[PDB]
Amino acid sequence: KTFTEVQTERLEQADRSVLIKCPSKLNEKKLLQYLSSHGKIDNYFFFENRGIHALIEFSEKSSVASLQAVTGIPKAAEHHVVPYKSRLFTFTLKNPGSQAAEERPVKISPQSHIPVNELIPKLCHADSISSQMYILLNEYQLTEENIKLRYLACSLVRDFARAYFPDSTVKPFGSSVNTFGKLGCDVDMFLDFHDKKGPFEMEYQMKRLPSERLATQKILSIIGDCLDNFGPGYSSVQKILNARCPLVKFSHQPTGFQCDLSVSNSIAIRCSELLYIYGCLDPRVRALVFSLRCWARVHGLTNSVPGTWITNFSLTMMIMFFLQKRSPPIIPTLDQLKELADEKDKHVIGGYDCSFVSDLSKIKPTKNTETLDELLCDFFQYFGNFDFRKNSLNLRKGKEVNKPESSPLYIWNPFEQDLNISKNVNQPQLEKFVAMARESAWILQKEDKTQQMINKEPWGLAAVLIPF
Amino acid sequence: KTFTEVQTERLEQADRSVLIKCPSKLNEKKLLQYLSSHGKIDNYFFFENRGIHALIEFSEKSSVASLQAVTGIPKHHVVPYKSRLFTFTLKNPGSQAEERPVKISPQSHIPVNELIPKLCHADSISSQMYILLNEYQLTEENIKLRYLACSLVRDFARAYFPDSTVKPFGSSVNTFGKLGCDVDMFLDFHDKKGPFEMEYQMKRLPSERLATQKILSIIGDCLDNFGPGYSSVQKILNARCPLVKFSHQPTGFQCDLSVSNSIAIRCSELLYIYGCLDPRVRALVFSLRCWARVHGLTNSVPGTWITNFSLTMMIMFFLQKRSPPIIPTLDQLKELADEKDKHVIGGYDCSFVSDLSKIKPTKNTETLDELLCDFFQYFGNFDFRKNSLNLRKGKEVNKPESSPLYIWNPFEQDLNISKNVNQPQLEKFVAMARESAWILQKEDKTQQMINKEPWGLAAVLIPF
Ligand SMILES: O=c1ccn([C@@H]2O[C@H](COP(=O)(O)OP(=O)(O)OP(=O)(O)O)[C@@H](O)[C@H]2O)c(=O)[nH]1
Ligand SMILES: O=c1ccn([C@@H]2O[C@H](COP(=O)(O)OP(=O)(O)OP(=O)(O)O)[C@@H](O)[C@H]2O)c(=O)[nH]1
Ligand SMILES: [Mg+2]
Ligand SMILES: [Mg+2]
Repeated sequence: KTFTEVQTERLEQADRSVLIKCPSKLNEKKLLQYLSSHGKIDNYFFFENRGIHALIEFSEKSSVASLQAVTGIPKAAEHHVVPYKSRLFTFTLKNPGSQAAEERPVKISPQSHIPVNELIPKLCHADSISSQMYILLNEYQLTEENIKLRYLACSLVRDFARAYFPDSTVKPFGSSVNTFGKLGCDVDMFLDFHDKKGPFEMEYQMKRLPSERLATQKILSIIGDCLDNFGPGYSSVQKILNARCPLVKFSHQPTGFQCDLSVSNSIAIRCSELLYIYGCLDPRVRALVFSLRCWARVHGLTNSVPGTWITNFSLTMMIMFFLQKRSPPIIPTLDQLKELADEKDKHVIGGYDCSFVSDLSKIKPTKNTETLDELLCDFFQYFGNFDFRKNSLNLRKGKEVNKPESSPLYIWNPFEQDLNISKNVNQPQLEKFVAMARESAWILQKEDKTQQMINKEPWGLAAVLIPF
Repeated sequence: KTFTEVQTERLEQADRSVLIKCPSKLNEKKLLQYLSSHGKIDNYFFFENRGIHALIEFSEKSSVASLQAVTGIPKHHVVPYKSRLFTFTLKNPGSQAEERPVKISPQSHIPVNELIPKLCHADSISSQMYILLNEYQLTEENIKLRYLACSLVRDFARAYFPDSTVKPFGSSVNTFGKLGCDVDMFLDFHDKKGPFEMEYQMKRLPSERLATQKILSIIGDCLDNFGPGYSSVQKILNARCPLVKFSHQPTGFQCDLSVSNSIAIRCSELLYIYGCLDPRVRALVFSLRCWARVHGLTNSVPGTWITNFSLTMMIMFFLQKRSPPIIPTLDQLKELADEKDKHVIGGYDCSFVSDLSKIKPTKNTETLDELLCDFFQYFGNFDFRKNSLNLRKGKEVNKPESSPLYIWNPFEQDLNISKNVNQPQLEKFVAMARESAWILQKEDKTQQMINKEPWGLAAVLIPF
């Protein structure tokens, strides 16, 4: 199960999946027994989002065609609609009178996490700090159902682009696939659209595309407008084509996701695969990232809108660096992963060698056994006393090194020669992070966990996940 | 055959047709013998438009697939939309010449100044009008090219809208088209045991109009940026009938794309019938169109000018009023209809016969000589301030409203098709018609021929 194998398997599954707006009065078996007539169904689930929807995953892609064959355009408004046919259906009854089977309630797969205030109680009633972080992890991480929904969303966007770029794919990256995603996070999408004889050389006549950026802007502008007007479920479609990386933001109502669509950047795909590996190598890695993300949000260190704030990605890279520096390391360095690679795993982008192992079995398991109790406090202790003015984080080496340039917080981009991934960060925001980390370390170091439990007060992870 | 039967036959032929940009050095037999390997070829011809192109029409649609199978994408590259526009180059350009010249089917008419000589050398006026008709009317080749253009836009629209069809209307199919006229295209939308009624989830836009505007806006942009051969794409979505204008470079056609309007399809079929009923009808329209252009009565850009369509409707009215009529009234055609020909649109009954055989042939035998002069005589002395043209009744009637020139729209309750026309332009038309009548009535045709001067139709197709 390499990252790339998973992507391909997840996309092929989304390829043969549909969404169905269910009627208020729903008989599960009737619906499935009926749908089974178009072909076998591998998976399905239901979820709540302005009424009940169902994701159905067929075994054959031919089943989707078969279902579409018997699907019609709304009769009452056959002239007041844009007749774009997708895989978003609505299932009403021929004879509403002839409902003829018992009505069971249906199971709702949740697509959002419980809010922070509900979580704090669950954390206090835990036993140790280690358990607290696993509760939080369990409460926040992506479920199987949610993952399928994210891949489906990509597949629906792909179908628009394939109109004129048949070979195109739309693939998710970032949180949605790097194992560090939490429920409610955006779906980041990459559009990837570049993928006998005779006495004549016969060629199709085809319109030539502009220069990369200009092509990107036009392709995304048109896809943006299609989502807007061919819909049906897309709203709040914001074009941000003048950004460094041209972008389209939108909301997808059937699934409920906030989505960001841009043209493929092969570097960002490697970062996502890298984090996947680190995520898959040890469960403490994930448990630690989820807790420290939440911590950063709680104290206002991270924001949703860009600026001088530390970004979740940068913060995630610090956590990886920190884990590279343990005795013994919990995860390997990127150079260690490069040297475990072969010719099959060779990727070279923009000159620089972005190669590393894809098979996890070839990585030797860590000997480290530090508990999350120690690791959380040490994270705060470590970066609370890290000399940021003099040192930078190199994830290739796994070492503190001299800064290539005067910048408050320098984190070496592992896939681009001299690039600081946290270049946005100013001195004030860095100092506020350091102060928060120091306070967090102090609280954990000098608290009575038993006496706080007895008093029904916050303790451990819960004590650091509330304002100071 | 009926107008609808023809459309279907013409579209099916376009369905299994391709365009090929030929190489400069062209061997006809090699190309066809090769292409024949993919299947039998019913028709083909060549034409000039920034180099030589060829329309090839296969007998089987499978031949197009077979040809596409052996076709490649050209070696910031290209939008990989595969259509039926090909480029055949030579593998080895050097070891060729191969050099035998090819026949070019013309896609534009000879200009007015070249035509005047041909008209003077004719015998009668009747022949003049048939020369002009022959020189200007659409050829078979051109028709096929127009239907092909629609078929490609259909293929382009079917990317997002699989069920779509695109069909030409107006000049291109009503029999009154002349070479070089635009291709008007209509985009149309036409295509168990289970207990559920299953329907697509789609946004309900308030009006047909808003849907139309959005569909055409997106298709317009696609043609602009992804469409092969399409350029000069103008969006005119705020017009009465939302519209996208564009130029198609392989064929050379100026095209106008809009959403199907069932009224405009009926007008096209109506004019088809009148065109098919008698050759004098066409001969008369083509000459009077050209006459109107020559004296600046019609313009390409809209305004207060009389439009070719309005002018065509006057000519139809005039022919309804002959003794005996050359063509029937629309009410006569309605009453020859049956349940099969029943069309009711927007409340109003737009029904009429589609089978031409059920119309009794005209007994009229007036020559074009008489008919041309009479047209000018009739409308030269028509009282436009008091009367209006009703093509349903075939009668002069009182005007529903104060408008210089009122021509009743035959398919819509109180609508004047020539409402744009002001008093000055109407008066200039009347004056020109009167002068034209005077010239034809009081000229010596023999003495003008002897003197090598303009006479008859030629005398009225030059400025006064
Ligand atoms: O400086 C950067 C920032 C971001 N990226 C790449 O762009 C991706 C998108 O940036 P995000 O910050 O959205 O990543 P994310 O989805 O993992 O985090 P959250 O939304 O949960 O906050 C990141 O996952 C990273 O791979 C860079 O390569 N360099
Ligand atoms: O008042 C009008 C005007 C136009 N129409 C409808 O719009 C169609 C296209 O409008 P055009 O005026 O372009 O007709 P055309 O293409 O046959 O004429 P040329 O461009 O060759 O001069 C016409 O064929 C008619 O059916 C109306 O129904 N009513
Ligand atoms: Mg994001
Ligand atoms: Mg036209």
